[PDB]
Formats: sequence, C-alpha cells, structure tokens
Amino acid sequence: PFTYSIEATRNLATTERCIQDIRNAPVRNRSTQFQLAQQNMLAYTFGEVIPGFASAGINGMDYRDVIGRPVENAVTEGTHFFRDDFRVDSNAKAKVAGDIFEIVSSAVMWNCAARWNSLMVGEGWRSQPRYSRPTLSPSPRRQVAVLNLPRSFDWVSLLVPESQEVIEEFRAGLRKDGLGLPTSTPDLAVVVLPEEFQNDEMWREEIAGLTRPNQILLSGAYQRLQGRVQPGEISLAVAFKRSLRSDRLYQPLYEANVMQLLLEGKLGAPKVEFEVHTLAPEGTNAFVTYEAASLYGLAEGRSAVHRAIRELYVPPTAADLARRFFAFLNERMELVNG
Amino acid sequence: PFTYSIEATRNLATTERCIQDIRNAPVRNRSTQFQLAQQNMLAYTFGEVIPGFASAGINGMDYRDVIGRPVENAVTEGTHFFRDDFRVDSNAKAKVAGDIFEIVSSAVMWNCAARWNSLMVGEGWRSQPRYSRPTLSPSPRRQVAVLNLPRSFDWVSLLVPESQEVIEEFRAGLRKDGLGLPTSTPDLAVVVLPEEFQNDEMWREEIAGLTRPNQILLSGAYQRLQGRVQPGEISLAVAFKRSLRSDRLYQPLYEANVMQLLLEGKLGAPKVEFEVHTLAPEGTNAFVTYEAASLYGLAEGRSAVHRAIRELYVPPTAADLARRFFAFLNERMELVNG
DNA sequence: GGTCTTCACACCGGTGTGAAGACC
DNA sequence: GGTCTTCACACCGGTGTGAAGACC
Ligand SMILES: [Ca+2]
Ligand SMILES: [Ca+2]
Ligand SMILES: [Ca+2]
Ligand SMILES: [Ca+2]
Ligand SMILES: [Ca+2]
Ligand SMILES: [Ca+2]
Repeated sequence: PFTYSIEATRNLATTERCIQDIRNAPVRNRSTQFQLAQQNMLAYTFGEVIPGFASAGINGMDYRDVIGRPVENAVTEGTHFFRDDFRVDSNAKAKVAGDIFEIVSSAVMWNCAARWNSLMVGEGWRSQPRYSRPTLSPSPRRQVAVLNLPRSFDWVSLLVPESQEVIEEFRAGLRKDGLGLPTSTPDLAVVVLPEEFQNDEMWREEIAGLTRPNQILLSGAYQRLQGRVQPGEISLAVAFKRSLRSDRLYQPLYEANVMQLLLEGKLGAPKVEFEVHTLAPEGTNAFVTYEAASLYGLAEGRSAVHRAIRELYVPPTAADLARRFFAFLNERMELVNG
Repeated sequence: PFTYSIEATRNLATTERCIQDIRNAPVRNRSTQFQLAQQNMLAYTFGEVIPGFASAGINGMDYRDVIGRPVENAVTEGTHFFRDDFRVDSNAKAKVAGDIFEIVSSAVMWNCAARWNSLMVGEGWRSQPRYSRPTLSPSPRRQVAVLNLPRSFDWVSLLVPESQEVIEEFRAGLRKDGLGLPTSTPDLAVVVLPEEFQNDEMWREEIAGLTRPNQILLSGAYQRLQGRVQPGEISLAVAFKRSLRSDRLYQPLYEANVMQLLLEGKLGAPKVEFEVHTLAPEGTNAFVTYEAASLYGLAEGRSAVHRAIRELYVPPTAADLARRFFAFLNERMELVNG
C-alpha cells in the first residue's frame, strides 16, 4: 500500500515483489544485482490510491513526496528481504522516479478527463473531492481523451488517413534525398474524443488505483484512437521532466518544434499547444529559456511569430494539477461547436 | 606526469594537487567531500605530453585509454593522501572526463593548425611525427585558427560589426514580441585567420604540453579574433560528447539548427559545417538519426535541402584525429583564393 | 511458429568553474 | 572598489521495458 504494510509485503508473490534479484541472471553488458520492478512498485504503492482523488492528506501532500514513495518503499522491501547485500544504483532510482512521475500525472489527468466527460454527457458533477464546477455549457461533443504514448511511438498514426497522406509524402520526399525527420515521442496528448466514441462508457468512469489491469488500460488507450483524430483536434501536448538541467531542457524544445512543423505547416492547424511539467527547476533559467520563439517560418516572415512551448508549470500538489487541467479544459472546450 | 610518478606527486604544492579536500569548506547545497581539480589534473597528466604529437605508443594508444588517465591518476593520488576516507562520485568523474576529452581534442587540433600554418607561411613541414604532407599549393592566406569557446559564449561577437548589426536587429525584432533565440555554445570553431594576424608567429608554434600557461593561451584565443571574422570564413564547427544517448544526441542538433538559421538565412553563407565527435556511440542509432535534414526553409521550399550535421566521427587514436583534420584542411582550403 | 533473448528508447541527479554579485 | 561568495552552464553513465529478433 501507500505506507508499506509488512503483512501486505509478506502476502505478495515472488514475481510481484518491488525488487527482482538478478544476481544469477545477469544482463548482457551490465553489472546490476537487484533491479527495481517499476510496474510492481506502481501496483504496490498506488494500487488503491490515485493522488488528487483520494484523501485530502494525500491530495494536499507535497507532490515531491508523493513521487518518491514507491522508491523508498522498494528500498525498505529490499532491506527486509536482503540484508547487508542489498544495494541499488542512484541512476536506476532516477530513471524509475521519472517514469513514476510521468505515469502518475497521466493517471491524475485521466481521472480529471473522466469527470469532465461525465459532466459533459449530463450525468452530474462528482463531489467527493471538492473541485469547482466548470461553467461551460454541457455538450456531448466537448469530450476529451487523455493518451499516454509509448516510448517509440510515431504519433502521426493517430491522424486520419487523408491528413497522414501528405505527411507521408513529405517524409518520402525527404527520404529520396537521403534525409530524415527524427524526433522523440511526446509524453502525453490530450485530444478531442472522436465521434464514434461519444457514447462509450469507458471514457466516463474513474479508476480506483494503478493496478496492473488499470496500467494496461491507460497504456493501451492510444490504440483505440489510432487513425481517428483530426489534425485540428489535438488540444494539448505535455512533456514531463522530474528535474531540469541547462542542457536537458533543449530536448522538449526540438520536440515542440518538429510537431509544429508537421501541424501548422503541412496541415494548416491553428496553433499547437505544448507545455512542460517539472518538480525542480532550480539551478537553471528555464523560465526565460522557454520564452523562445518556434523555429518555423522565421526564415520567410510569412506568418505570425509565437513560442514553441506554452508554459512551464511546477505543481505543488496533485490537487493543483487537477484544478489546472479543469481550468484549461473549461477555457479551451468553448472553441468546440456543440 | 602521464604515468603517475610518486616523487612528482610529493614535489607538488598543496594548491596544485589533483584532488582538493573541501570537507571543512562545504559547497552551499552540496555534500561533496573531495573535488577533482580539473585544471590541476590536466597540468599533471598532460603537462609535457600532447596526444598525436608525442611518442608513438601515446600516439597509437586506444584513445579511450588516453582520455581517462587523468581520472585514475587523481584516484591514485587521493588514495595516497587519504586512506579509507577518500571517495569520489561517479557523476563528477563523468563531468571531468567530458571536459578533459573536449580540451585534449582542442589542443590536438590546435597543434595540427599550427603545423598547417607553418607550412602555409613556407617554413617547411615538420616531420618528427610522420604525417602525409598536404598537396595544396602553399599560400599565406590559407591559414586557419582553432578557437575553443567558453561555456556561456554567444559566438556572434566574433563576427564583423556590419554582419553583427543585422543579427542584432533580428534579435531585437524578436525581443520586442517578448520572444527569444537561446542556444548552447558550440564547443570548437575552426575559422580562417584574419588579414591583420597573417604574420603573427603565435599561430605557427606548437605547445609542448597542457600547462596552465598553455591552458590559458588556448582558452583565451577567442578574444583575439573577436569582432574580426567574416560570416563566410567559419570553416568548421565541432561538438564533443564522450558518450552518446538516445536523448542527449538531440542537444547538438538544435545547436546545428540555430547556427545555420543565423548564417544561411540572415547572412547568405554558402553552408555551415557542423560535426559531432564521440568515443562510444553504442546503445543508440545515431548514425541514422544524424542523417537528418536541417530545420530551415522546409516550410517554404525556397532552397535546397541538406543535413544539419556533417558527420559523426569516432576517433580510435589521436593520430587518426590529426590525419582527419589535416585531410579536411587540405580539401577545404582550396576554396580560399590565395 | 512459438518462446527465449537481446537491443534501442528515454530516464535523470551529482558535478568544476568562470563570472555576476554583494557587503565591507 | 577590491576581494570573497554564490549561481547558472553543460557535463555524462547506470538504467526498466516494450519490441524486434533468432534458432529451435
Ligand atoms: Ca516518456
Ligand atoms: Ca509516455
Ligand atoms: Ca518524460
Ligand atoms: Ca563545452
Ligand atoms: Ca568549449
Ligand atoms: Ca562537449
């Protein structure tokens, strides 16, 4: 659970434990002795708790302490099962912490979207955790889908085939010259729900925790909307980084460039929304570095100049993230004609 | 020295030792106990040896072993001076190793440029280490300067004021909209020697080692050419990365974009040369990812499409790096009219 | 053609130093 | 206005997992 019950750890199966011993099964070119089972850790720590939608103590806790509970729970479990032999490298802890941050934020926004869709269909406004009720006029067509994308996803297969054909033609034109257009997959995409999914009830129900079935459900939601999204129905793109550095912060920027290059240039979309979430921006000057214009059209001067990234946000709690997502949905879904 | 003499370490002063004890002088928000004196390490290990221009054993040694000798020499010194108390974090070792790689490669190419300039002035062809003599017709005006740039250098102050005025006007036009054009400083720049420096003899003499005076000489060479370089006289840009990762490799690309944006767009330069040097590209697919077109003009189609980065090079030895730089100079300086 | 096995994606936290800073 | 002090730049090496792979 969230507080490391000893009995719960004892009742776990060997393959469900937060730490896997691989001292007799080494990795090819690695010296790792104990590995952090990321999905098992998520199921153990957040199997029945979702931040922002559980108790207030968990809703109002410093969100840096929420992201970090699985790692210390795993360390405690490893100390219990192995003694004087247990050790985990800090780099593995950093990798797992970043992945946990991404997945937990995605789940929180998934529950926010579920509540929004339930309100839009006219089933009411859930009130067990108290949030401001949106003032937008309800309409079934103002429904949103939150997709957490895989690591090596191309993100253009979500588009309708007619909009995919021009992108593929441009890519093949570059390919014929021996060139390419590589990029890293953005973390999360918030889009408008397609017409044929406007009545399905699985976009309206909240999840109780981050169990493995729920992990699979939230990790496979992108396949359902594949090839069904209009270019102009991509409402938000979010990149998550647990901490910032003066050199790493340039990775999302390139992303936010290439995406725009394929949306405002080859499809005529109004403007792409792209923001970065972080928990520790200290030691850098990212609040100024992100006030940077998009590298697109600057060499021509044929259009208005705007920024590559929408904003840098540091959520103090998960309730604040929920409130921000609700306000963004309320302010942006007005542009959709019901 | 290169092989860690004990007597040499004993004869060193306290402030010249490779490791500084800061257990009584902590850093503000850091728990570091022993810090790696990077410049002291460079002076100790390479104070009288420059790879590619010393003995063949050092010239033909695996260049991964050459970059790494200072770190192990420092570890040995720390074990000698402190016992059972000495420990250095791996992250500090990585940072220092990257900086050492950059500085050593810069020094090697500085000596190569010195030999090239000596040949161009007509003083002969040095032969103590045997390299192929360039076949280009000698001419004083085909001389090159190798500048190692600082960490936070803007790199546009090297340009002539007339070419700087348009860049500043473009930057101010973006600034008036609240936008900006930030980028990271490229590591090394090889440019054409200015006219008024065509006879000075400090661009023709090689350095015996990486002593602190020579470190200062090679670190301050950019100030001499500040405000004196034509936009079309920038011949090569080199970024150094000791190892590659699938996410980090995007940092130079953005660089290679922005530079081109300011040279082929606002100054009419023919094409910008920009390459990346690395020692370990395994675990990635960078040889394909760098076969990527520059993000400039793609939205207009008003010019030819080419790649942002010239090539990815993995030097097995320092002699190979010297030979590659000599061949590049021989092939490119022909375009300069003597 | 199932299963076992390897490999690329992207993940980030501890750093040395030049330069802006701050109070005398 | 010298000196002492803090802060942003950029530096990279150890990783869990989904998916391509390879030999039966
Ligand atoms: Ca991701
Ligand atoms: Ca993702
Ligand atoms: Ca991320
Ligand atoms: Ca550098
Ligand atoms: Ca440099
Ligand atoms: Ca570098």
